[PDB]
Amino acid sequence: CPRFLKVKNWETEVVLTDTLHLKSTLETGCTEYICMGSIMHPSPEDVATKDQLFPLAKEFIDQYYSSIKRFGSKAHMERLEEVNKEIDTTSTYQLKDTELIYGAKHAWRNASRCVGRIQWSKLQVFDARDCTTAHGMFNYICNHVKYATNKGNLRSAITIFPQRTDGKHDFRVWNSQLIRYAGYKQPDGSTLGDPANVQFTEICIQQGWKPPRGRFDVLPLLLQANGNDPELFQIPPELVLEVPIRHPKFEWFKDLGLKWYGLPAVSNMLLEIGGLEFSACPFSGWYMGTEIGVRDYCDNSRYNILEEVAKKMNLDMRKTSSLWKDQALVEINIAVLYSFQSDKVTIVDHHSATESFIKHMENEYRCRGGCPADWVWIVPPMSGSITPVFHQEMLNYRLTPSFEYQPDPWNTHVWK
Amino acid sequence: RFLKVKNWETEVVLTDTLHLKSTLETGCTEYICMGSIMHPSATKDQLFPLAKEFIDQYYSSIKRFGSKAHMERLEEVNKEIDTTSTYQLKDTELIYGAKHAWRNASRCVGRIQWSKLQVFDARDCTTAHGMFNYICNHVKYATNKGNLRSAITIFPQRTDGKHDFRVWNSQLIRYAGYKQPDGSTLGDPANVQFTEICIQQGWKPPRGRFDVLPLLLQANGNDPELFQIPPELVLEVPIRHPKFEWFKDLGLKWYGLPAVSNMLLEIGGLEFSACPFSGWYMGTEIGVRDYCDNSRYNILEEVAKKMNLDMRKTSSLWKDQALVEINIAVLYSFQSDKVTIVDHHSATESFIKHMENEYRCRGGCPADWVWIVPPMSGSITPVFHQEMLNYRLTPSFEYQPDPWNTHVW
Ligand code: HEM
Ligand code: HEM
Ligand SMILES: CCc1cc(CNC)cc(OCc2ccc3ccc(N)nc3c2)c1
Ligand SMILES: CCc1cc(CNC)cc(OCc2ccc3ccc(N)nc3c2)c1
Ligand SMILES: C[C@H](O)[C@H](O)[C@H]1CNc2nc(N)[nH]c(=O)c2N1
Ligand SMILES: C[C@H](O)[C@H](O)[C@H]1CNc2nc(N)[nH]c(=O)c2N1
Ligand SMILES: [Zn+2]
Repeated sequence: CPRFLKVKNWETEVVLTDTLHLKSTLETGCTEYICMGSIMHPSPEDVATKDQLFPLAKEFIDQYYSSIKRFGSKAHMERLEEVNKEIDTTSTYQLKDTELIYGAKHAWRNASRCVGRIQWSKLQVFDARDCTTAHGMFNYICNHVKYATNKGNLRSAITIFPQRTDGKHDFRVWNSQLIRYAGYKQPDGSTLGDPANVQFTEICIQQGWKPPRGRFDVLPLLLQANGNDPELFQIPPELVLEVPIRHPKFEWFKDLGLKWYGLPAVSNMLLEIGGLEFSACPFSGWYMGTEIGVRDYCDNSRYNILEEVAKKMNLDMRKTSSLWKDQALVEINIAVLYSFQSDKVTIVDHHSATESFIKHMENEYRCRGGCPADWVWIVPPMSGSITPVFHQEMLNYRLTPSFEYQPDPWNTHVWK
Repeated sequence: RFLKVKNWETEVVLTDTLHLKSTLETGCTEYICMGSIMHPSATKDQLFPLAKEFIDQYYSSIKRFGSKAHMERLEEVNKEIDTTSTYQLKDTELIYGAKHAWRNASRCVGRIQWSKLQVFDARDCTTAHGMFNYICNHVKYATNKGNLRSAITIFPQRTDGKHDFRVWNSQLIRYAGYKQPDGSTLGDPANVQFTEICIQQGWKPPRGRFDVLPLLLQANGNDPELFQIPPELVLEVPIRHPKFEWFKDLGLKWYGLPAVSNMLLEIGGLEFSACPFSGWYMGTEIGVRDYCDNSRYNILEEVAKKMNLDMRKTSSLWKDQALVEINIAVLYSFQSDKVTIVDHHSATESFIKHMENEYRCRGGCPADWVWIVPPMSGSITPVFHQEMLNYRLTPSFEYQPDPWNTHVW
């Protein structure tokens, strides 16, 4: 690799130099002969060995004391030694509260696919490593939801449960997000609610959940503690902020009966810190409008409302080149933004978000020597080229600590 | 190893074997992806193997791989490189190579058309007057009174590098751009530099919003020369809107024929520094990028004003609304004037079908998601949800430096 990699913005001519890539840790999937930049997941029940864990821990510890300007200090060398003794006698080790907080914040700072990272340092970290039961997990998650929601003034947060040990005692949240709507396949092949969540719903129903079988039913939490069978809990409905979707100009838009929930809370990723694995680490921010307005609502295999909206807009839907789809899409996204703002629930539009991300990325290049970014994900799902990120060259690479994908728990769980 | 790509909307999974045949680098490494970098990073000795590879895949394409004809061709090519340090492509080879440069263009969403390409062989050309003749004929043929036909014109190959043929225009047809005293730009800001060179070389500029630039043509490494395309060969479309009657009062128009003239065609180790090619427009090329890029004609604000939209807050999505209307106008204008054009829904749709074709008949299809996905309405087109492998096959179209940066007068 070269020491200096340069990226250009083609709209502003601004050029930035990246050195942070030298710190890259794992593989991207690309080679010199092929690029897998548009593959969603470019790639066993066993855990890190002693010898594998030593250098990963030391790497993170080094980076931590380096961040607080105490590199090579007595406390640094002592912490190294303590960590080394712990690994050597227990095959694992425990993070200090400060190290945990630093690690969580940096996994977010390092998330190449996140357009919201200007916020990374303002993450509230809830330490749930004392948790031992699913009831306890439920307590922590509820407290998380209430804090994060803040009566609509959303605050970003992460709750972190005990790290993996032997891989047979994992903590998992089986939900893909803390709050999602149920999806139900009908005998006639149609889907009620959210087609994205049909499989998870069927699992909940199997596990005992009695479904309301409506259009927007909040799923229960399915929580696994210490590798035991997962348990169902209903989130107190008052903890679940929702926004009915209406439109500034089209009075009929409310008649569509759409709503969405305020808190986006991904709960199925793995947080890796210093070689330690936190398989349950629900985190939440707030929405960019297109997440709801374009993807959740207008994806074909989601709520797929474009046609019904375009019909009420009395658009000519017979030719594609009338751009009836594009026209309808804009009005839906206007509605989503308008309804959140009206209800004073935090949300950010794709223009503001991408403009803040360019400012963030620049600052990162200046103060950090780079900012990994996944263009394929950073560019919004509509209006791409009228946002500043479209024209921005980016380098993608993996820094640690990081959020990682992990397989769905029902696929691996040994049922007791 | 065999690689799979998945469409997350349809769950269709295709298997790539074709990438195994690439040899050119993409710019990525195992540790760092550069998929969003616009431009990443001969001798007798080097030339023959490149030639061999091309001849090999040519005779393979006509199911005569290892034939007496094939062997004699290799030998003929070896002898020729020996006695001349280069070689000449057969007419068949030229046409094959040009179609496959298009076929291999990872960033082109229009490649379902790849084998319908009219190839004009201009390798006998010697002077800029000759290039001008060939280019007028190309333009006339490709334009076809609005029923556009894909075409490429191939001028003589690079020899010593001191004698290149170059079309200095980035496209055969483009509008001039002018740096104004007050500081602003009249016409196309993308072409301000090129416009200045034409003016400096003697072109008398109308100084309008849509002045068609002259051809600036360089033959055999000599100073480039100026030519006016006969106006009757330049097909243009006034942009109007099917609902907004005031839209025509914006005085917008564009040309029908998109004809990229600054790329380099490489075939079997040979480099064709002048190879203007044309097809037809996808509406967003004009309606989104040409018209609404901040650094281009930049008309979003004017349109939104006429639509009387609230422009005080960005969350009103006034930009997004205006953008769709401009693109409705562009498609509607071309279609009313019967000038070939494709919308991004239909084009991306075709491209998915084309991928399936290619995976089936060829074992893959190199594709650059960053370029294939349209500059608006990404996820409501099928390509958004389509995983793509990008890799570099040859024959190819490559970037090359602008010749004023290189030329000695
Ligand atoms: C605070 C406001 C935030 C905004 C506006 C935001 C925005 C986004 C958006 C729009 C995406 C793409 C979503 C998609 O297309 O599915 C994303 C991805 C992501 N974000 Fe953020 N985010 C925020 C907070 C956070 C926080 C607090 C974390 C972690 C602590 C985080 C970590 C991630 C990760 C790991 C991804 C990629 C996940 C994947 O690859 O599937 N984000 N973000
Ligand atoms: C026939 C109808 C065609 C359509 C609808 C079409 C469409 C497109 C579009 C929309 C782009 C992106 C351009 C941009 O964003 O600036 C593109 C790129 C490209 N096309 Fe096609 N195209 C067509 C024909 C052709 C032909 C005839 C050739 C060559 C023989 C060709 C070769 C290329 C190449 C090399 C690029 C990428 C240029 C670069 O990397 O900068 N295309 N095409
Ligand atoms: C593969 C698992 C997956 C798929 C998808 C598909 N997106 C439509 C999204 C995934 O995560 C998406 C994500 C992650 C973190 C976020 C934080 C804040 C926010 N507003 N949105 C987020 C959205 C994960
Ligand atoms: C990187 C150099 C470059 C930049 C840009 C900027 N796009 C707005 C476009 C470039 O080529 C753009 C191109 C090439 C071939 C085409 C063939 C047919 C067609 N309709 N459009 C094309 C468009 C090259
Ligand atoms: C930075 C980025 O690579 C650059 O802006 C690209 C993005 N995608 C594109 N896609 C197309 N079709 N055409 C372009 O010019 C670009 N520009
Ligand atoms: C095939 C492609 O990688 C996939 O559809 C990606 C494209 N870009 C995306 N970008 C974001 N922000 N979110 C997504 O889910 C996706 N999906
Ligand atoms: Zn790559």
